[PDB]
Amino acid sequence: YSDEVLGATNWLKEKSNQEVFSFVFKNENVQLNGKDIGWNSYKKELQEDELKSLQRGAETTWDQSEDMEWETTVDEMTKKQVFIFDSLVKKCLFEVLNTKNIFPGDVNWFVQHEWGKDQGWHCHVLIGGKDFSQAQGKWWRRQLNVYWSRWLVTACNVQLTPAERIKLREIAEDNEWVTLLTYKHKQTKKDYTKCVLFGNMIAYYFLTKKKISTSPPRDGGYFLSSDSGWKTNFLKEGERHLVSKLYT
Ligand code: NI
Repeated sequence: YSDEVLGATNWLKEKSNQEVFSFVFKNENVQLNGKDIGWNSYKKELQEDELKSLQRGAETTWDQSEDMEWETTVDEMTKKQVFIFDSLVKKCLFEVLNTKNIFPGDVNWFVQHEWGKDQGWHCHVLIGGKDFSQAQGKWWRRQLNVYWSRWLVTACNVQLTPAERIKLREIAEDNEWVTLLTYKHKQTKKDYTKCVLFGNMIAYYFLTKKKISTSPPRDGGYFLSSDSGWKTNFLKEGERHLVSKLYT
């Protein structure tokens, strides 16, 4: 019952029923003119001050949440790419918040990097607050995908021609490398944005995942999480499970 675990549990419980959007930031493998662009081909560290600061936050979140009771053998390249994606995902969120003149402190958000059995690396984002309503979900997804595709092309470490960069930009947009949770539907039929409950989804689902400690990553595992209150960021896996247990 550390203050950190209690603090995280209370913070989430107060937001148990706050409706939020659910997004997934991802990428897909691309081959352009024989050039392979994989999930970890975005390793430029761009020298923009905010991005640098966000990347440092991801690094230290990893460092503080690392359990040294057990060894960790995640590839260095994998960690680096995840830290970079953490900074880029957040840059996208903050850019759209700016478009809407939304004060960051009026927003609840949660970010979790994972490795899916089929898709590999992806990043879940829950985000909402008083300035958010369900009808705005589609606009948010479209705007986030604009900034996501723009930053990915800037961060790509593969030498690309201008034609290739433009092609990559359009692929990341057209194939929706930012997805929005909707209710299940038919292809022809309308899709409706499906808001989720912030505290509940975090405590009962995202905090139940197993920590990735190897390369290749365990299917379904998580790398790294963070939130707008810096509450879950530094928690070790065992601490995360204690939060779920106390939340109930
Ligand atoms: Ni996932």
